Amino acid sequence: QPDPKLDELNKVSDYKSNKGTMGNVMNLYMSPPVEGRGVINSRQFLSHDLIFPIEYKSYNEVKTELENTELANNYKGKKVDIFGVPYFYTCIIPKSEPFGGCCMYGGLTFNSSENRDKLITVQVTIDNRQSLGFTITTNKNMVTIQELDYKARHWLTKEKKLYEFDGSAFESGYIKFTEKNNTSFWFDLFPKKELVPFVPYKFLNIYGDNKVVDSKSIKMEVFLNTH
Repeated sequence: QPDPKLDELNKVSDYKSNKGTMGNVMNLYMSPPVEGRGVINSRQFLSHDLIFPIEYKSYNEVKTELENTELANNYKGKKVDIFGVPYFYTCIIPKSEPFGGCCMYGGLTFNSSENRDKLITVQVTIDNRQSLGFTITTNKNMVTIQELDYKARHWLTKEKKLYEFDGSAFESGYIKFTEKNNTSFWFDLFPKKELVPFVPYKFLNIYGDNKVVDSKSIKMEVFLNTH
């Protein structure tokens, strides 16, 4: 909050104009997410990040960065589950011994006795005229905003061309979350025109706060504007 005005949202046309490739963002939301159940961090690089012995594609470790040290300590040494959007460009993970790797922001929740999936109906509104909707699922009662956001954008990218290689079927837009206590916040769905080359730690850092909500009550709304 408060809801943004058309003028303050990042523009798709402006990214291409600056020689930016929307495909970099498309790849983040179309590629599989890091997913793990019941794991404990093996070590740390910085005091506000945690390295996990979790496998992702050809990687055997994953480093997730948290907004600050206090947030990190809350999960450190504890058995947790992981769900996040990974990146490799600019990802630096020093070996435990004495380089390249897989990185991400937040995405942590505490591991418990797995138990019925929850379905969430994501509300989509285009140019305040057309209404659409789809559903996403998670087994977690307490789920990160990141898990929900990825699943939402993944569907919109695959089904509605939210992100294309050189643009979008839209010009601007944002996703809004509203919790049970009526509090809300949003995310601009597109990259700042200044982000060229695409630097993942300046786009995905919105997940560093590792915000966690109740999947059974959370509300999700997407607003998109055509050209």
